[PDB]
Amino acid sequence: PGLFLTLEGLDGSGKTTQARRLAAFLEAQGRPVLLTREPGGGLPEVRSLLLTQELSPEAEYLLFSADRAEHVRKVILPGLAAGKVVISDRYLDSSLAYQGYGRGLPLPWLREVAREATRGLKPRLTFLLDLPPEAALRRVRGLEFFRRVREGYLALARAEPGRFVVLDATLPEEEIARAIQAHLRPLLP
Amino acid sequence: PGLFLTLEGLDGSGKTTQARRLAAFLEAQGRPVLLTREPGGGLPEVRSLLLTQELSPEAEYLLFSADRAEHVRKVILPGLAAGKVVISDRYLDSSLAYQGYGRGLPLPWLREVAREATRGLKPRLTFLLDLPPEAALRRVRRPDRLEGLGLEFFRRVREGYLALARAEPGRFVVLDATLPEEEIARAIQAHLRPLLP
Ligand SMILES: Nc1ncnc2c1ncn2[C@@H]1O[C@H](COP(=O)(O)OP(=O)(O)OP(=O)(O)O)[C@@H](O)[C@H]1O
Ligand SMILES: [Cl-]
Ligand SMILES: [Cl-]
Ligand SMILES: [Cl-]
Ligand SMILES: [Cl-]
Ligand SMILES: [Cl-]
Ligand SMILES: [Mg+2]
Ligand SMILES: [Mg+2]
Ligand SMILES: [Mg+2]
Repeated sequence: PGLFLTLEGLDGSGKTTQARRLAAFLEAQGRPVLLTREPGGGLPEVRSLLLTQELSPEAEYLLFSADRAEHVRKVILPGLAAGKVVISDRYLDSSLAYQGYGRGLPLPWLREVAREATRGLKPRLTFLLDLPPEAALRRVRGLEFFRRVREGYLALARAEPGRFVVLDATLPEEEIARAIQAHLRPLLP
Repeated sequence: PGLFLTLEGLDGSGKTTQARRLAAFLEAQGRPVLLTREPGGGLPEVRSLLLTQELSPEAEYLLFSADRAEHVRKVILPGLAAGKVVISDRYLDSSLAYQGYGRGLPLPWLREVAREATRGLKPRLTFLLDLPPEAALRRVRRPDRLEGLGLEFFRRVREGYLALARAEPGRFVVLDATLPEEEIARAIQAHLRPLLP
């Protein structure tokens, strides 16, 4: 039993908003739900090292992967074992987009590290809230970096189009929330 | 038991090619398959009746519905009951796009008629092979039932499909039909991986 779902996208794309909308929707149907996030979901103390004095991208990813390893084993898998819909605000795909396409780290190395960290656990669906960097920076707070990240997410979507549900994040919140519920309707329970 | 899949788009979009390709893939993996199509899957002779002097759109839809009524009861539902993957080249969305948005018949009437014709049966997934109608028209000639229709007809049909996709985004899997044939076959395969099983 259980159903693992993730929300993905740039900063200010609406991940947390749609994650909370989905949680409350499933909760209103009386379904068990575990809303979680990355980083912090497995090892909460890793979030302090995110805001650390000029941390290298390789070390940053390995901290993410340590947290994600603990997140999978002690929170997500038990949640799935208990029949919950586990929704994670960010997952592996965040690291692949930001570290791989954004910062430039080799993808085979990232996937090699992730293979044992994640225990092979892929989301059943991943909802990619896609919008341009210019719109993303207006929502949340160089644009060349976020352009590579955006293209990375689409490259990952192109590689796994069954898993990735690509949605226009500039659409209204209701229209996006209604669409996410439509993609999940047949998967429940 | 069973899994009901449909493919949609303009003729020349590649939905026929991909429908045939999907069936061979499932046959190759030892999965029972029923490849079918509309118009003709229920009542073959309806294809001939669609070529009539100056057939009205109301009669035309009702011929499609009579055909589809029989297609659901005689072919699809028996197929699904037996555990088969039923692949239909065109289903109800074709009538909605071509006779609704194209010819201009009211959508509420079409959906009310379809409710008993289809027995409420919706496919688990519908693969829409989307492309511009100018691109579709250049690839293959239109079927004889659609003879003497301008570019603006097929634009309304193209946009009608996309409107249906917005209303049912879970069911519809919209694909770019200007991509390579292998890439579209790979994408259709990937969407069906967790459903087959
Ligand atoms: N569909 C929408 N249309 C317009 N604005 C939206 C929409 N969805 C969310 N927002 C707004 O955009 C901002 C970003 O939302 P949210 O924090 O959920 O994105 P996020 O991806 O979680 O950001 P971060 O990655 O920084 O945590 C918020 O102020 C929110 O109100
Ligand atoms: Cl996939
Ligand atoms: Cl075709
Ligand atoms: Cl339908
Ligand atoms: Cl072309
Ligand atoms: Cl839907
Ligand atoms: Mg957030
Ligand atoms: Mg990372
Ligand atoms: Mg789609």
